[PDB]
Amino acid sequence: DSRKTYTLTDYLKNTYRLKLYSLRWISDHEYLYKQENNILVFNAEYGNSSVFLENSTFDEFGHSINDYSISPDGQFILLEYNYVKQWRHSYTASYDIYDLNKRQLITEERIPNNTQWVTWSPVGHKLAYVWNNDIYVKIEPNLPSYRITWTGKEDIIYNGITDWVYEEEVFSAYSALWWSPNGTFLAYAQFNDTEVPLIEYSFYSDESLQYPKTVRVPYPKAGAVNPTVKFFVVNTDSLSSVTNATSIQITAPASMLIGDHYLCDVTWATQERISLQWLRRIQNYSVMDICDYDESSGRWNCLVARQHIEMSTTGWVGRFRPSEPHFTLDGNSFYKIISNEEGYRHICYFQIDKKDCTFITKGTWEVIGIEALTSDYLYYISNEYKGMPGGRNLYKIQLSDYTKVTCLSCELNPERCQYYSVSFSKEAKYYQLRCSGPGLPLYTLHSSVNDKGLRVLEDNSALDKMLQNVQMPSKKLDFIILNETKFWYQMILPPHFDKSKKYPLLLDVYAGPCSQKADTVFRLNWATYLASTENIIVASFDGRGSGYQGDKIMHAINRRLGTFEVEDQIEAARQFSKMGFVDNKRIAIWGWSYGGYVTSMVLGSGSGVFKCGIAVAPVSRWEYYDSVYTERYMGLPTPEDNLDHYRNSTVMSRAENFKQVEYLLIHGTADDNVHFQQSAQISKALVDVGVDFQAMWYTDEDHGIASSTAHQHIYTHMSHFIKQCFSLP
Amino acid sequence: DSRKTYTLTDYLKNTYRLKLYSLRWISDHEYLYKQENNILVFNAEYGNSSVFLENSTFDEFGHSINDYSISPDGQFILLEYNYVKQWRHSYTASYDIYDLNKRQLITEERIPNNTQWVTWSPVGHKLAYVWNNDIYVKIEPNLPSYRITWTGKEDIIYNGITDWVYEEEVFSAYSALWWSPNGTFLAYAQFNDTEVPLIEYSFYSDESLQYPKTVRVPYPKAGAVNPTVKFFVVNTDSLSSVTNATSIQITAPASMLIGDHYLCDVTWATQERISLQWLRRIQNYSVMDICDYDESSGRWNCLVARQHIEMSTTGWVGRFRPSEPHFTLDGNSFYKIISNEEGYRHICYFQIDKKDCTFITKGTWEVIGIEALTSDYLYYISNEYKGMPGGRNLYKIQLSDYTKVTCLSCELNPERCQYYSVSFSKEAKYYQLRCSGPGLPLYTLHSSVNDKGLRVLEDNSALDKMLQNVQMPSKKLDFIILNETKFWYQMILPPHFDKSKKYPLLLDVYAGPCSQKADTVFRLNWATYLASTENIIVASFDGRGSGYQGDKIMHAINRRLGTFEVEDQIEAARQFSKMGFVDNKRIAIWGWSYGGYVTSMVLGSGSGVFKCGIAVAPVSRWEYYDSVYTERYMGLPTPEDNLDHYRNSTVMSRAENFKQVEYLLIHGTADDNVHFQQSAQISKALVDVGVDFQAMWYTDEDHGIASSTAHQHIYTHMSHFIKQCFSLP
Ligand SMILES: O=C([C@@H]1C[C@H](N2CCN(c3cc(C(F)(F)F)nc4ccccc34)CC2)CN1)N1CCSC1
Ligand SMILES: O=C([C@@H]1C[C@H](N2CCN(c3cc(C(F)(F)F)nc4ccccc34)CC2)CN1)N1CCSC1
Ligand SMILES: *[C@@H]1O[C@H](CO)[C@@H](O[C@@H]2O[C@H](CO)[C@@H](O)[C@H](O)[C@H]2NC(C)=O)[C@H](O)[C@H]1NC(C)=O
Ligand SMILES: *[C@@H]1O[C@H](CO)[C@@H](O[C@@H]2O[C@H](CO)[C@@H](O)[C@H](O)[C@H]2NC(C)=O)[C@H](O)[C@H]1NC(C)=O
Ligand SMILES: *[C@@H]1O[C@H](CO)[C@@H](O[C@@H]2O[C@H](CO)[C@@H](O)[C@H](O)[C@H]2NC(C)=O)[C@H](O)[C@H]1NC(C)=O
Ligand SMILES: *[C@@H]1O[C@H](CO)[C@@H](O[C@@H]2O[C@H](CO)[C@@H](O)[C@H](O)[C@H]2NC(C)=O)[C@H](O)[C@H]1NC(C)=O
Ligand SMILES: *[C@@H]1O[C@H](CO)[C@@H](O[C@@H]2O[C@H](CO)[C@@H](O)[C@H](O)[C@H]2NC(C)=O)[C@H](O)[C@H]1NC(C)=O
Ligand SMILES: *[C@@H]1O[C@H](CO)[C@@H](O)[C@H](O)[C@H]1NC(C)=O
Ligand SMILES: *[C@@H]1O[C@H](CO)[C@@H](O)[C@H](O)[C@H]1NC(C)=O
Ligand SMILES: *[C@@H]1O[C@H](CO)[C@@H](O)[C@H](O)[C@H]1NC(C)=O
Ligand SMILES: *[C@@H]1O[C@H](CO)[C@@H](O)[C@H](O)[C@H]1NC(C)=O
Ligand SMILES: *[C@@H]1O[C@H](CO)[C@@H](O)[C@H](O)[C@H]1NC(C)=O
Ligand SMILES: *[C@@H]1O[C@H](CO)[C@@H](O)[C@H](O)[C@H]1NC(C)=O
Ligand SMILES: *[C@@H]1O[C@H](CO)[C@@H](O)[C@H](O)[C@H]1NC(C)=O
Repeated sequence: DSRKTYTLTDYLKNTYRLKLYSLRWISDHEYLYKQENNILVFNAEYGNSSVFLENSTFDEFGHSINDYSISPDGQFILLEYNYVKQWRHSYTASYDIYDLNKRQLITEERIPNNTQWVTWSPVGHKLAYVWNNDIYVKIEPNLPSYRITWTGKEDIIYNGITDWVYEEEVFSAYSALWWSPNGTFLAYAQFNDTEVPLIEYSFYSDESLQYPKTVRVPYPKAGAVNPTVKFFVVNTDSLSSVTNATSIQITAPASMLIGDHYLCDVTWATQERISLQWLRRIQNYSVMDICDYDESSGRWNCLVARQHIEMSTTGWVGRFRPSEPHFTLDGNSFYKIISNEEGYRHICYFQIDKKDCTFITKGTWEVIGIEALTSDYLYYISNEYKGMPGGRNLYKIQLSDYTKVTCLSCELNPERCQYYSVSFSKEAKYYQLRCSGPGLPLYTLHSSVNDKGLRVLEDNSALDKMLQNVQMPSKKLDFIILNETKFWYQMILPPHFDKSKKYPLLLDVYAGPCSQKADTVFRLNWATYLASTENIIVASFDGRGSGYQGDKIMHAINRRLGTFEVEDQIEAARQFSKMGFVDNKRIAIWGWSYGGYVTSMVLGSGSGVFKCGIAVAPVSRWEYYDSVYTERYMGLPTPEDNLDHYRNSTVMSRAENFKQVEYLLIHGTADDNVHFQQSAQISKALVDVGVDFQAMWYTDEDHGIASSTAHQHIYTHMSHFIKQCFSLP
Repeated sequence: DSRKTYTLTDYLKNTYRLKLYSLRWISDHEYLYKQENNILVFNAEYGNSSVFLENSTFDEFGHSINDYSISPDGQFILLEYNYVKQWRHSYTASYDIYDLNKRQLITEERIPNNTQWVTWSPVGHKLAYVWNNDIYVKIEPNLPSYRITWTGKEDIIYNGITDWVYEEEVFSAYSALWWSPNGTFLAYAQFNDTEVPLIEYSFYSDESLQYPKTVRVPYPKAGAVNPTVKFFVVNTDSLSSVTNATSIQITAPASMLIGDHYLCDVTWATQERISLQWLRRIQNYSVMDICDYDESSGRWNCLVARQHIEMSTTGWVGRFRPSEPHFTLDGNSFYKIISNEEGYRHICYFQIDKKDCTFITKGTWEVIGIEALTSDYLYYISNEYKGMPGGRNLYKIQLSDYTKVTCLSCELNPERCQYYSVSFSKEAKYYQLRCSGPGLPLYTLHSSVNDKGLRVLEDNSALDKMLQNVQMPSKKLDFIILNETKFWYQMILPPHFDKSKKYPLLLDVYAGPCSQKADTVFRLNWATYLASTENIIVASFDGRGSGYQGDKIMHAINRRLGTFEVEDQIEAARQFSKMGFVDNKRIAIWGWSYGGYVTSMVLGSGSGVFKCGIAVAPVSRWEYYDSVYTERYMGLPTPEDNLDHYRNSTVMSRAENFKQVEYLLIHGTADDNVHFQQSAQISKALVDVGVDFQAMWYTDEDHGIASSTAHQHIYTHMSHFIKQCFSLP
């Protein structure tokens, strides 16, 4: 073979680019798609298009447009510019509204600058936005706003938006407002961070900044004071009739009010029925209320006969939180993924006023998500196919006959496609399938009426051609047996892989609770280069604590982070040695985030298995990480709860053992998530026992170390480190 | 040669210690010397001693005693404990006073905890101390203290102590209190930092600290708002229990009050005469006031006819600040080191009420300091001897006949001893000479009347014996000529140095204004180990900007930091690389603090001379460093003054040029002096141009990186880096 390899520069410079097909459904029949900067509208049934918005229309706008969104009625477009990222989901921007009829910009009563969130109503063209921590509503795009809240206060009171921990850990979103289905009501949460302690760290900014700024963020670490929450619903139809429309509070159940709790789900069921899920700070007890608008009293009442309890004896509730309900049209019943009697997550069907649900799926595999629901069918994604927990397929279950389950994606191309997600049109008339591996991504359109393939949207044939002329690595996905249990692993294997030879191995680690690092996804990444160019086998293993394989495995680390998931990585590397193609003198380990923690714990174990390793932005001590995530698995760091294990599971306590390995420690100085503190404490502990190691800080980079320059820099630095570690002198 | 070399562990574990002889003169005849925790009193004439304080007298004290301070009359001893370090000189402590005649601790009216500064009066046993930024006086150690100031406010108003910049850059002391010679009056300064911006940075503390704390220090960077100053004198003999003490203000001269200024010297001339020097923020103009107490008015009057102006056309005033005056017994005249018409610093004799002074010394060499003054002789240290700038000897000049200058140390032992300092007894009847190289330190005692060498106090005989068992490096001190100017260098040369072999060379740099890195001092340091064990030549060079050779050289970098001192290091290395015994493929550079700046500027020069280098806590951009030091050399960073050169002299602008060198960048995260910011901006600039480098932060270490464990870790890591840089294929 004399083809070039996939090199570091190929990775860093995006030589071989995966083609996507990102569409946005605007109705049951049409979607928007961007072609040469034009936004086209496509007819799903026939595949024909027209130009929805010419790439030239905003040449003289005066700013770069970061994103857009069309009002559901297609009458207006929201233009987003001046994008300034905040945390993982949050950002601020400027907004203009463009009238698609008059084909003109709206110049009056503009959405203000530094707006924190904006959303169209689900029908028509009402807008709700949050600015300086208060909610505002515009019935019409050109008319004055109605103020909804007056309590907003920077870093203290948040109306309609989440604080740091709710954004990161509870909602995975910045917005905390929820329009009712036809847009009459606006529901929202209000967060109060008054007594939440602040994390503080320096931000250096451009070199022109003479004094560094101190960034200050309300952030509860494990066992600290949490934000408190309240929930309100306002009738937006009353706004133009009343001076100051009342926000009606819906209070949490008595079973939540006894202690610290969270609001963890808000889902509208009908025009006049809302469901809310609450979670106790000890995250093994959750309560769903189902609340009806009382038209005579103007209030929202939650009948206790409609209250649903969800609890767990072996772990926490949900994968990362209680699952969302999917209501039938009439709002009298719902489906929900919950853990069955054998510990497998399956769809349960509830009547809103009956406490026992009926499971509609079962087996030793799990439902991943419910994707659409029509009067006749529920569509869901699972890992059932071929008993492969790292595969994903779309299924269709007949609501009038649960024995009728059709796999819609399994057989479409079984060699190329074992991992699917899906995007349904507005009332599920059409669906886009996204195949993401093990072959090249493939995007296809389908009609729900007959489940017929309409067309291939994107097959990545250009890329397939380019890759022919490259010595690509291959991927092996398989399992090993420990204590009568299957544990899955993957290997990125060098091209021309020869089982008779001995290769250096890099164990690529995440291993957090419900993680999955062994799967059928096609990836072009650093491991691609390491296998292709450096002849390194890059392996990953899903041990105890990993997800999508039932609660027995997932909850094995309950209250005991930093134990089995760490040991099982070491055991995996031993098993890979036994396999006879691994150079036992050249086994390395690396990971980012939770993976940095595990890497560090492994390097500090004294196992003798690993020559060297790299931790990027690691957790080092559970008391340093946020409350919601940490306590879910660890409970509270108090003498009476779990303090002893909090104190027993730190990186720092294993400092002496790092004498036996080569360690590289890396962290961004402006990481708001895993604070630089965490690595600062590892380095100090290594200094204190006289261990030499390598270190790199990334000025002003956060948890993603994702700026273009820092990304290239970190992977270049890590490559040098691995090459040196593995070099035969 | 089977002798051991001087190893890294030898340096790190202090295997070979220099013996000292630290004495404290208590009168014209006697000194105190700490010996095995016992404090002995010695008679200078005979060399006999008695015990003044047994090592066991405080066996039952309950605390480890940091330090001792015996009152001038020998009646009391101040006991210092609970020492908590603050900045370079500042710290807080607790104090008890032990009555030497009652043989008991004083338990009534104790000095409070967290006392910031304490000092005995110069005669007797009064005390002045600062606590919570206010001054208190105790007339007797068991009596209630009088409160002198009431305006003390943390981080804002400082009475009798310095703020950060005055401590670091003006006074080199935390103390801002000055007793009159017999203790009648107590003069003090008051600093007001109201509008001085704060540097803020994180401190991580022990692992147990859940949230890092933010340190906030009022610290004026270049061009920022400076602290303001006021000066006061209080009569301590007329204090009342009933009414508040009255402090008399002495205001600065009009030529100072017109703009920003500093108080830079306070020196009592007589019991009733005090001199003050003030310096403009533009530090090329200073003025001395000489002020007399008016018994009639109780006021202090500074006659204009007694005002002395000192300015510079080529640079700033004084070496690091205007020099201190040395008054005669009657206070009617004084001697002061000032730059003469050739730019050489010599002793000038002033009459208090005449503008012209008379130079009493002259020549192409410099007086370093005035050490003692009697009616017949002034005693000073200079580098006159053998025309060697890096040598120091003690001289005396006959005040009746300036042609009569006698060297008192030059010929004592010219081979061993070329660098002296001196300590005189109260009326200059005796002196202790401290020889510090080129041979082993030698401490001797002398009587002034006929300059007899009375006795050897400490000759390091023991260490000499040990060192003969070790392959010690030698030192060459010599010069090169640049533009017909002599510039001095030193080389630490490996044992068995062979001029025909080729050695790698490490250039050890400081190169700050008035620095001197080429001298005759004997050192046991990191360089000793590099030469002795690793066979590396360690060179240092004193180029333009360096000290003790006149203003032509010293002021060559005026308004132009990061130019000629940087170029001259490159030029010296260039010249060294053309010597037969130097391997031009293995020349490295390193420096700390100002030396780290210069190392970085050199590595970023694109000279091609250096393979690698290490910068420890470097300055990177002059706008980040403090006002008093920076502006002394650079003026103000405004377009009207010197901003263009502030902007041209940064490390960050040279980032691209690092592509051809190996660089190690190191910095303590709690550096209050050269902020971590400075290195954070270097790393970000290197990342931005895609340059790979090595880095190390030191959690919670300051500018000295001097904790036992951090000191060992840094030197270990640097040694690995150099060894790797110098390893041959
Ligand atoms: O940053 C963090 C944590 C992780 C935590 N993540 C964990 C992964 N997580 C989730 C991942 C995925 C996947 F993958 F299926 F799509 N799906 C989710 C679906 C619903 C909710 C959460 C999901 C989203 C939130 C947020 N902060 N650290 C935790 C310890 S080390 C640093
Ligand atoms: O830390 C600093 C600066 C240096 C500055 N130093 C410079 C050296 N300096 C001085 C050194 C010496 C020597 F030599 F005779 F002993 N003697 C002095 C006699 C009187 C006053 C100052 C002196 C004491 C003050 C304090 N902060 N940086 C400057 C730029 S990089 C970091
Ligand atoms: C809309 O009604 C709210 C609710 O009463 C008003 O907010 C209150 O204002 C008073 C006085 O300023 C405060 O003491 C209360 O604490 C506020 N309550 C809340 C929930 O914010 C608000 O001012 C009204 N807006 C207008 C324009 O009248
Ligand atoms: C959206 O749903 C809301 C809530 O049901 C509707 O508002 C109600 O409309 C009915 C008319 O059939 C009235 O009986 C009630 O007085 C209304 N209730 C409230 C709270 O306003 C609303 O009409 C629906 N909107 C649209 C556009 O269909
Ligand atoms: C320390 O300095 C500040 C000025 O920096 C003084 O505060 C000023 O005092 C004047 C007169 O009383 C006021 O009119 C100003 O408003 C103050 N200025 C600022 C910026 O606050 C303060 O009095 C000084 N303190 C002492 C003890 O001298
Ligand atoms: C220290 O010197 C001061 C200042 O000269 C002395 O105080 C003066 O002493 C004279 C002579 O007795 C008095 O007449 C003056 O009125 C005093 N002046 C002031 C301002 O107090 C003081 O006595 C001396 N102290 C010692 C211990 O010698
Ligand atoms: C102190 O230094 C400043 C700055 O170099 C000198 O001010 C300069 O003086 C002349 C005019 O007399 C011009 O070259 C510049 O316009 C001035 N520069 C600035 C920045 O103002 C000043 O003369 C020096 N003082 C002394 C006594 O030498
Ligand atoms: C697609 O084709 C049909 C004609 O058969 C037409 O009615 C429809 O408007 C077209 N859609 C677009 C988006 O061009
Ligand atoms: C705009 O659209 C046309 C295709 O109709 C294309 O030629 C052009 O590249 C697009 N982008 C521009 C002009 O920036
Ligand atoms: C937020 O909580 C604090 C209690 O710590 C309370 O004083 C304050 O009024 C609350 N503000 C609200 C709910 O707007
Ligand atoms: C929730 O967790 C705590 C700690 O494990 C436990 O004491 C409590 O009983 C748990 N609840 C359930 C339902 O198991
Ligand atoms: C030293 O000896 C003399 C007598 O020769 C005596 O007066 C003096 O006190 C002694 N000094 C000390 C400090 O022991
Ligand atoms: C200093 O602290 C100790 C311990 O708290 C206390 O007992 C003592 O009285 C304090 N000293 C003074 C002078 O206040
Ligand atoms: C002295 O001055 C301070 C404030 O300036 C005052 O509080 C105190 O009472 C005064 N004491 C006397 C005795 O006048």
